[PDB]
Parts: sequence; structure tokens; C-alpha cells
Amino acid sequence: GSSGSSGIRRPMNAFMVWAKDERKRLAQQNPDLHNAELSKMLGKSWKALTLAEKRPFVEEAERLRVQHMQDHPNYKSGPSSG
Repeated sequence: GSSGSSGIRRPMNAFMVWAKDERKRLAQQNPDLHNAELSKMLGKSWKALTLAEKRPFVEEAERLRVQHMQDHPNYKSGPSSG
């Protein structure tokens, strides 16, 4: 059941994504701690990960970002021509 907000508002990066799952563990582990506090852990665990580990979280966040742009071309436009 969906009781609350739905759909994503802003895009996420490789770190954010991979965290989306990790953070959850932090929230339950620290019901008194907040994001700012959780991150501290989401980072140490992230930077530690390797390329192959970020591969699955890197090819995903890249798709979410490009999207937020589709809504508005105010990101980057201007190909090459002779």
C-alpha cells in the first residue's frame, strides 16, 4: 500500500542510489539520528566500495539524472558543426 508521497521529485547520483537501500538500515539502526548523521555512515561505506560495486549504482543514477533534464533543456544544448 502507498500511504504518503509517490514518484521521485529530484534525480539522484551513484552515492544517493546505493544509499537509498543502505540509509534505510541506518534509520532503523538510529531512530534518533537524522540524515546528516546517517550520511556519515553512507559515505564511509560508499567511498570504500569499488568501481565494479558502483557499476550497478552508477549506470542507474546516470539514467535518473538525465531524466530530470528531459523536463527542461536548461542543462546543456549545442552540438558541433562545421
